[PDB]
Amino acid sequence: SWEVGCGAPVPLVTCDEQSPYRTITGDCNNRRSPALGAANRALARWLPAEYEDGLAVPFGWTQRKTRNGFRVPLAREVSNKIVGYLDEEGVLDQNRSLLFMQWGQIVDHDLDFAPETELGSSEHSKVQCEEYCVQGDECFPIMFPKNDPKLKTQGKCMPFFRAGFVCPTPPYQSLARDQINAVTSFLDASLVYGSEPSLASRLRNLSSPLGLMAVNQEAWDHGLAYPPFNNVKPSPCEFINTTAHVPCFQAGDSRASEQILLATVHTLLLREHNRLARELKRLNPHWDGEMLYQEARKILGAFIQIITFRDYLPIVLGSEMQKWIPPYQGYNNSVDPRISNVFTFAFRFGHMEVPSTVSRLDENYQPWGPEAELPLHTLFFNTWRIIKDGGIDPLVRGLLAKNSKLMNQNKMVTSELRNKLFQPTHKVHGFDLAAINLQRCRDHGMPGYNSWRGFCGLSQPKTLKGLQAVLKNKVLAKKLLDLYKTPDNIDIWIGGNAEPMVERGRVGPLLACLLGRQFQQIRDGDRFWWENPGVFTEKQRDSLQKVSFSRLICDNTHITKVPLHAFQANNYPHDFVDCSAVDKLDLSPWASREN
Ligand code: HEM
Ligand SMILES: *[C@@H]1O[C@H](CO)[C@@H](O[C@@H]2O[C@H](CO)[C@@H](O[C@@H]3O[C@H](CO)[C@@H](O)[C@H](O)[C@@H]3O)[C@H](O)[C@H]2NC(C)=O)[C@H](O)[C@H]1NC(C)=O
Ligand SMILES: *[C@@H]1O[C@H](CO)[C@@H](O[C@@H]2O[C@H](CO)[C@@H](O[C@H]3O[C@H](CO)[C@@H](O)[C@H](O)[C@@H]3O)[C@H](O)[C@H]2NC(C)=O)[C@H](O)[C@H]1NC(C)=O
Ligand SMILES: *[C@@H]1O[C@H](CO)[C@@H](O[C@@H]2O[C@H](CO)[C@@H](O[C@H]3O[C@H](CO)[C@@H](O)[C@H](O)[C@@H]3O)[C@H](O)[C@H]2NC(C)=O)[C@H](O)[C@H]1NC(C)=O
Ligand SMILES: *[C@@H]1O[C@H](CO)[C@@H](O[C@@H]2O[C@H](CO)[C@@H](O)[C@H](O)[C@H]2NC(C)=O)[C@H](O)[C@H]1NC(C)=O
Ligand SMILES: [C-]#N
Ligand SMILES: [Ca+2]
Repeated sequence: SWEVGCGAPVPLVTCDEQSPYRTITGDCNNRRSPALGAANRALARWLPAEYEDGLAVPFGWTQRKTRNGFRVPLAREVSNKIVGYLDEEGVLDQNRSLLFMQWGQIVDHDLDFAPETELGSSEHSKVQCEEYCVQGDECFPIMFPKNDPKLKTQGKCMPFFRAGFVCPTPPYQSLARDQINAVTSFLDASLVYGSEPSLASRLRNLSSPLGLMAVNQEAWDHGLAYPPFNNVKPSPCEFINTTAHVPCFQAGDSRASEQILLATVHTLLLREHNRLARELKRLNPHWDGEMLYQEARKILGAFIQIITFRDYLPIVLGSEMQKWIPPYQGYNNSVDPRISNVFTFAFRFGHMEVPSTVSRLDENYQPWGPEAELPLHTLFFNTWRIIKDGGIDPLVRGLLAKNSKLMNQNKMVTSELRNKLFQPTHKVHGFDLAAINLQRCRDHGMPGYNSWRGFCGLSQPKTLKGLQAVLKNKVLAKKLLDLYKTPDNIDIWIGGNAEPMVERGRVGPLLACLLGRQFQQIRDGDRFWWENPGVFTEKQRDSLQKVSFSRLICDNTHITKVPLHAFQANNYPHDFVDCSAVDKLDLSPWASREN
């Protein structure tokens, strides 16, 4: 190998060596190798990268270099033929709430973020990219196929910028391109607290010695807190309604305001820190602000870990759950906690669970107002609909009482995401999440379908007949092969999402393997995992074993009626109990007695 340690924005310091608290940047978790699982280091590679030139050029770039003897199909054309649909009826998951979709995004956001290439302050590369569709350095456009309706109304392409990478950001030399993971690999509530030391601090309320996160001073939700507004200008959130002037929320992760529902759960999570922190001060008046912030943070992260492994995954992974994530046996420091490149695509199965509309519901779970149900595309970077239109309570009720979208081979991604997506950089609601994903697999140098199937010890189909057998679907196998010419060339995101679901789960065998592996690792390789002896006392684990998203809603909103099991589909009122029937989190084991 080469350069066993390139170095970018990699920040400050070394290990306090005997500290009970995680670091913000994720350093110092693993003792032999401190930077393992830290922020803005390279995404790991479970398989060697596959570029057109085996270094950094994407497949599909040079529009005459094949991939295994054949041209790769335009990303947007796969989108038009495989991924799209029109009829929104019958599309809802009969046994998953909207919350199931939404939690996956929160988990995702905690684990991985590959930023796009900036170099774009007082610049005209973006011009050459947006206006003239010129493939360039970082400009890797998504061209419109023949007779694409967006040709007549939008342009010749969608702008798309290549991901950031390790050594510098001025590009082409020495090794194979690795993309950066700007967040911590551990499931450590980093989307709440930040992954960089500076932001983590701007996010804190340092005026009082109470250990609270900072809250919004312009606006309130019936006495309950909101995230502070980001004041960076211009703002995507101001743009979608300049008459309302409501900026984006400012949280631990940059993408917090990407859509009304994500911002909602971010608020919920911010409110829980503050609750915990003033609760921990009651039991322990002697504790200073740093200890409050820290002890709060630590419990919140365990909560994320608990909700995610106890309730989330067993219903994503299905019967494959035990195969890939067997019972915890303790911290193992040989295990690589880093997030792999292919995971950042494997976890995008969520994009196909996103439904076309969002609802607000009153205290009886009935439509809340004249426009209770809104098209999803009007809610990207939309914080005015929270601050200036009813608060989070109506949205939270929707999360519990509505269904997610079910992954359908004939109905893959809704048109709200497939044609009408909004991007912060640009001005139109005209982007394509499905095209963008496929273009990104290429950008990140993803190996193909069969190569990942092989990685997970699965049959590698070579012919139509064999692809039909894997996909249990003659027509999708045909459509897939007319475009790719061979299964070896099938991009991973779509390949893995076309497969039939595993019994009692929401992803197929390949994805269950890819997600299974990663989650198993981020668990076993985390020294601060909640079940690791010595991180929490027996009394604290026993008590944390009782948390549930249902209680989180009770203690942080004015929703008084919630389901016991929030992730599955629940009907009102049969399935909703009063908040008093929901176990509390008992904070007594945190009471620190002096002498
Ligand atoms: C309406 C809801 C959602 C919207 C509007 C949305 C939008 C987006 C956008 C614009 C990107 C950037 C893609 C790129 O430039 O490469 C993205 C990436 C991504 N999405 Fe989503 N998304 C949504 C829900 C979800 C859900 C529910 C999940 C998972 C369960 C998910 C998983 C991911 C992942 C893993 C990435 C890449 C993260 C990384 O860079 O490491 N998304 N999404
Ligand atoms: C941009 O945001 C503003 C909100 O700041 C939106 O204007 C709002 O429009 C609605 C009706 O179109 C107004 O509600 C009306 O009044 C009462 C509500 O108390 C209701 O009984 C009526 O039936 C009616 O719906 C709302 O007050 C108004 N807000 C203000 C203060 O102007 C506007 O819709 C947004 N525009 C865009 C471009 O989306
Ligand atoms: C909708 O999804 C629900 C969430 O998975 C699901 O509830 C699940 O029900 C099964 C019942 O078989 C439980 O599985 C366990 O059942 C017994 C224990 O009583 C054992 O013999 C089994 O080996 C197994 O461990 C799950 O615990 C339960 N899942 C959760 C997380 O609550 C519903 O069945 C689904 N509803 C419909 C109508 O399909
Ligand atoms: C940092 O923490 C501070 C202490 O908790 C907090 O100060 C508190 O702010 C609230 C609201 O600004 C004030 O309480 C009341 O103010 C008016 C009455 O003047 C009422 O209308 C409100 O409903 C509210 O109850 C408190 O006076 C104040 N507490 C203390 C001890 O000074 C800050 O808000 C926090 N700063 C940030 C940026 O989050
Ligand atoms: C920690 O996890 C590692 C990595 O999975 C395990 O190491 C295995 O150990 C065996 C010998 O006991 C080797 O043959 C393998 O190379 C390792 N497995 C693989 C495929 O990596 C180990 O089981 C774990 N250690 C403890 C103490 O639990
Ligand atoms: C994810 N967005
Ligand atoms: Ca994290």
